[PDB]
Order: sequence, then structure tokens, then C-alpha cells
Amino acid sequence: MTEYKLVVVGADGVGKSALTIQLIQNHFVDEYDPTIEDSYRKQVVIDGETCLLDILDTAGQEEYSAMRDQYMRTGEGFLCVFAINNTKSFEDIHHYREQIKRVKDSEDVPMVLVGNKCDLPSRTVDTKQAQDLARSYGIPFIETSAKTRQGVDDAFYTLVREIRKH
Ligand SMILES: O=C1N[C@H](c2c(CNCc3ccc4ccn(Cc5ccccc5)c4c3)[nH]c3ccccc23)c2cc(O)ccc21
Ligand SMILES: Nc1nc2c(ncn2[C@@H]2O[C@H](COP(=O)(O)OP(=O)(O)CP(=O)(O)O)[C@@H](O)[C@H]2O)c(=O)[nH]1
Ligand SMILES: [Mg+2]
Repeated sequence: MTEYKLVVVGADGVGKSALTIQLIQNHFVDEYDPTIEDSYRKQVVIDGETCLLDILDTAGQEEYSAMRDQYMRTGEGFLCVFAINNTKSFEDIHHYREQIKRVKDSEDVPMVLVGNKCDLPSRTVDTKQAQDLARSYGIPFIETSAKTRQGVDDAFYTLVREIRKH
């Protein structure tokens, strides 16, 4: 039995809350309720190990950006979420990744690049663009949908596997 402190980060509206609520409660939140800070818990078996996921759902709003330092210091692994219909959110990954590396004084932080909202009929951020970014960071890239559950379990489980490896 091992606890893993996971942090879900990204721009305001990429679907951080919807991804976490889908993982835990098995349902899609269609509403847009801006987050200040919430934490969720999930006990799952990953590679025969009982994993106690302590998931922090953070604010995309810059209004609460001062809270970032303490949670980045405490967090073991990070899901860096952008939406596939939002180029700006994809560009923001660099700024989130830079802050995490600086605060933790480490370039080798367990991290997973998450391209959310892949259920959408149209896309602005190409799969190859995101694969190339993940390859440049040396981290895994997983396409997800908080609506259909596409890649949601793989995103969180892969992050746990990155923490264990580190
Ligand atoms: O040291 C910290 N731990 C916070 C934390 C959690 C919460 N652990 C589970 C837990 C236990 C005891 C209570 C008592 C009340 N709550 C509700 C609660 C919800 C959200 C935020 C705080 C409290 C609790 C929730 N998971 C993380 C995953 C990655 C990084 C940091 C955390 C946290 C948040 C923060 O911004 C700064 C520093 C820390
Ligand atoms: N079609 C689709 N919509 C999604 C998906 N994930 C989230 N959404 C939608 O996007 C909107 C924002 O989702 P939300 O989870 O609140 O984003 P957030 O990043 O937590 C917003 P904040 O940073 O302010 O907390 C909601 O209307 C939600 O239904 C998805 O995978 N597919
Ligand atoms: Mg939210």
C-alpha cells in the first residue's frame, strides 16, 4: 500500500476537474464550475500494487497562481493538461513545466502531457505536434476525454508508473 500525490495542472477550461471527476466518480461534468482548489482520492490496483491516489485539482485562473509554489513543492507527479481545441492551453504547458522544474529544483520531475477533449469532432492541436513536444521533454503523451473516459485511466496510471520509476 503506497500513497501517490498527483497534481492536475493546466489553463482555465482544459478540463482538469472533469478529468478528475470522471476518474473518481465515473461521470462527466458538463457544467463549468471554476476551481479554487479541491482534492480527490482513489484506491486502485496498478501492476499488482495497491495505490492510494491523492489527486489535487488546481485552479486554471491566474487569480490563484500564488498557491502554485507550495503544491508544486508537495506534489510528486504532474498531469500537464491542455485541450486539443485550444492552441493557447498547449503553449501554456511550457510555463507550467518551467515553474514545476524551478520550484522542485529538478528537471527530472514525474510528468505526463495530457491532450484532453479528444471526443470533439474538430481539433486545432495536431497529435504529431503534441507527440513532438512530449518527445522534446522526454515524457509520455496521452490523449484523453473526460466525457467518454478515453485514455483517462491510462493518463493517471502512467503518471503513477513515472513516480515509482523516479
Ligand atoms: O501539504 C499539502 N497537502 C495538500 C495536498 C493534497 C491533500 N491531501 C489529502 C488531504 C488530507 C487532509 C485534508 C484536510 C482537508 N483536506 C481537503 C483539502 C483539499 C485541497 C487542498 C487542501 C485540503 C485534506 C486533504 N493532495 C495533494 C497532491 C499534491 C500536492 C499537494 C496535495 C496541499 C495542497 C496545497 O495547495 C499545498 C500544500 C498541500
Ligand atoms: N467535450 C468535452 N468537454 C469537456 C471535456 N473535459 C471538460 N470539458 C468541458 O469543458 C468545460 C470546462 O471543464 P472543467 O473541468 O471545469 O475545466 P477546468 O480546467 O477544471 C476549469 P478551472 O481551471 O477554472 O477549474 C466544462 O464545460 C466541461 O464540460 C472533454 O473531455 N470533452
Ligand atoms: Mg476545475
